[PDB]
Amino acid sequence: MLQPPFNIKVTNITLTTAVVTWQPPILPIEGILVTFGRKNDPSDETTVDLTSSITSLTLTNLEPNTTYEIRIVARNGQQYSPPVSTTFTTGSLEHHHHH
Amino acid sequence: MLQPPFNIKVTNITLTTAVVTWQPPILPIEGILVTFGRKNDPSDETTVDLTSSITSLTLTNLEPNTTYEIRIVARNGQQYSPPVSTTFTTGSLEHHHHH
Amino acid sequence: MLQPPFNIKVTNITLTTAVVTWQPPILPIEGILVTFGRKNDPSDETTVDLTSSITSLTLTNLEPNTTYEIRIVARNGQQYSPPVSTTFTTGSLEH
Amino acid sequence: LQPPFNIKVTNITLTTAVVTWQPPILPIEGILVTFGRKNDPSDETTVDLTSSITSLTLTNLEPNTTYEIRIVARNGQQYSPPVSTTFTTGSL
Amino acid sequence: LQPPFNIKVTNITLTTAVVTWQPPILPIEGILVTFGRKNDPSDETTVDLTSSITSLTLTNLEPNTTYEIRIVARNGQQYSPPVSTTFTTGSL
Amino acid sequence: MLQPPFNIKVTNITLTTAVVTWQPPILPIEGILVTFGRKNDPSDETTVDLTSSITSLTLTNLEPNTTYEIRIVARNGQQYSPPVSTTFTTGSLEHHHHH
Amino acid sequence: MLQPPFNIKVTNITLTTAVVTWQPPILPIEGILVTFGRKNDPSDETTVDLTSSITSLTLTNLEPNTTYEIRIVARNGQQYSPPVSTTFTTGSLEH
Amino acid sequence: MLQPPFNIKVTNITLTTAVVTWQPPILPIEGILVTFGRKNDPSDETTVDLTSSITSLTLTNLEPNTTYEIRIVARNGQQYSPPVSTTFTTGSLEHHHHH
Amino acid sequence: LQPPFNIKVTNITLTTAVVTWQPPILPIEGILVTFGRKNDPSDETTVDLTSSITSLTLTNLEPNTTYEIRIVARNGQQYSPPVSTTFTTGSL
Repeated sequence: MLQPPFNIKVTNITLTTAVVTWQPPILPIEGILVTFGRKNDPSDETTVDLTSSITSLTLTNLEPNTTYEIRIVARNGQQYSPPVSTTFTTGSLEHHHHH
Repeated sequence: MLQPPFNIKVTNITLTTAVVTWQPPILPIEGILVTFGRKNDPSDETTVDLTSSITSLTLTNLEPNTTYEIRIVARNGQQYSPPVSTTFTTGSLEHHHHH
Repeated sequence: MLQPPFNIKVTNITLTTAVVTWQPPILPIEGILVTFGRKNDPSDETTVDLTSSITSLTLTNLEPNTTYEIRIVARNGQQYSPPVSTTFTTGSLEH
Repeated sequence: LQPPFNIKVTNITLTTAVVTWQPPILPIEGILVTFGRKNDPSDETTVDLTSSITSLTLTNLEPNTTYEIRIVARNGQQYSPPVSTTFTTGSL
Repeated sequence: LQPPFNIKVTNITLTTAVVTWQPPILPIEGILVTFGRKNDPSDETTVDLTSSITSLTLTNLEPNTTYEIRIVARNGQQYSPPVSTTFTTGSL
Repeated sequence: MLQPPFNIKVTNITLTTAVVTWQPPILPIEGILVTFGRKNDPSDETTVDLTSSITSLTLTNLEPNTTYEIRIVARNGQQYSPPVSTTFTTGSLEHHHHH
Repeated sequence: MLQPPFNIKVTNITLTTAVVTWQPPILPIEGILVTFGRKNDPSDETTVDLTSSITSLTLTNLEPNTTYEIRIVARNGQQYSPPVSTTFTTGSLEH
Repeated sequence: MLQPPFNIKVTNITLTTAVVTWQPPILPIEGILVTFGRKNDPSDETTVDLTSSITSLTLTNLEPNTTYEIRIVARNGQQYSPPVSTTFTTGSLEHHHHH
Repeated sequence: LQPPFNIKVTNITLTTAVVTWQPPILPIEGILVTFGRKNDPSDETTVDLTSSITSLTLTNLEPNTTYEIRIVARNGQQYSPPVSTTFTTGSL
């Protein structure tokens, strides 16, 4: 099997954003595929294709006090490695909205 | 990137069996991966790892009047080539069964 | 102690080609190991792991007028049936 | 059709750089980020991202070298004029 | 309960012989092998083996003598009919 | 003091079978005990009781790329000679299993 | 005759990753040899020489569902403590 | 010249311990050299030679409120790549000690 | 003075057994190993070894018999309390 990305980390979690970083495999690979979206929600899922030379992404437009799930895969040609993933929840509001 | 196998051809289709045969990519390779199952079910899938000197497989124990898909990919080093695929449907029961 | 395959037949033998066919075991199994290579050479062997849903293979790139042996072993869990064999010889060059 | 702006490059090291940019001001179908040696039009790597992404960490760059980043916003077939910046990696 | 088949006595010399057999179609918890001079009931020996063993080499046989080998499969209580073969050792 | 069997030799090793052969001690004995199984394992051990007439066995149902230990003991009356043993490893696969 | 390390623990085991941790010897030493490789393979082994000021390593690029062994030896002058061991197994592939 | 290791990152800093983790250069290499010690003393230095498949070290027995520097270099053939380095300072004693 | 620990009796057969142990936390100038039938004081043998030896194989044991093994560390004059384990040989 193709070696996967490892040590995935979601940092600087705010109300609507998050910083995702990971470590690519030891072997040369042609791409990385980062997939994210609401955890308990299949449909909502965005996928990004990157050169293995990118090790971090900052996400915005996330919804508050919501649980997300990120999945990262290495790609070499058309062979894909098992994913490496994690879940995280965005911060929430303690004071209420308008009127 | 890696050149894929080609000229996939399903032959001698009956009620429960099919003959699959293809051509390995011209460049030397470490293996050929054949995947098959109901086109109607990503779960129902089997993938075999063959030498490149095997160019044909006879599939038995297939369900009558069912539609199947075959994916054939080549692998070398740590790369899979894109797949060459095709679909076919098994023969059917003209006259009816027993009692 | 594990159900074996049987009735291995080799047909349509040409100069460098051969069709191999067999009968899956009576009891269900998880896989089937098919090994082949020159009979003379204990170090030539090539093995592929298949399922019982596959009962035939076409071998190519063989050498002319050579004797090959095929061995099939069925596997289930960590159990392996006693090997079943047969040998055949590819055709010879005319000129 | 506008592009991003305020493109900042940071934590520049011998071989890596954090690229950040402020999204335009129009619901767009993402952007394209291209980077490569500035003194070499042959070396160009492109990535296609949705609007939601505002930063990337670039690696495998060469020391004491000048790189150029061109970001373009797309909407199917309508590309905005590119925004660009150039920076140089740390030196020995 | 199916017995072994294709019993074969190979590499026969003046005092030794190789015995091999193909295990049954159905799994078996064990096998009993018996051998001795065909024309003699007193001289007869048997060994119980695991079905995973498929060949055995006999030594110290008498020259130019005919021997019979019987093999039976078992599952503790159930046995199968025997499978037999006979052979003769070299003479000079 | 009861001379043990000797010159034990494992030959014809394959993915799942192996041939074992030896020589009985010089003086007659009541039986020969051949015990075999995975080396790194106590639960897995098969003992077979032979007549000193037998000098070889062909073992099947061996796991691929696995290390095995074989011990042979001579028994006369209630006495047992120290065992003579050897180790070997079955051949291994180069192509993968299926899915 | 030389003080040994101990309490080797392996945590955060993934498909190809593993965190190894240990306790340096009671008496001071000059170095610590940490060896690792597949347990099955006596010829796989990889060794690094560390100091007692380091008590943990993260191994990567391992193979899935495989059993590895770690051995640690403390050295001082030309003396080497008796090896301390532990084994662990990387996770298995789902699909 | 040789591409250096990158994304050096010190983490989990306490009074006496620190976690160091980095990314090996993409090209195959024979080794990674990690050097650490008080930034305040070129004499106080330790250099370990690691496989490139080790991407993290936990340093213990560090002095409280001290500033340290880490240099990570890659070596291949008979070349060392330039170093990737960073500094950090251990935590400190808030309340006072014993008597 | 700390004794060895984790005494383990491995590969037990009809007449042999493998004995291994993990040397102490503190260095020791030597080790004394004793073994013999558990229910018998007359039958008992001891060997003095260098602490660098960690395993030993016993042969000529009696079948289906229980044995006890004691190990003690020393520094010429000081010894440590013993560490013990017992095992039984195969039977048939």
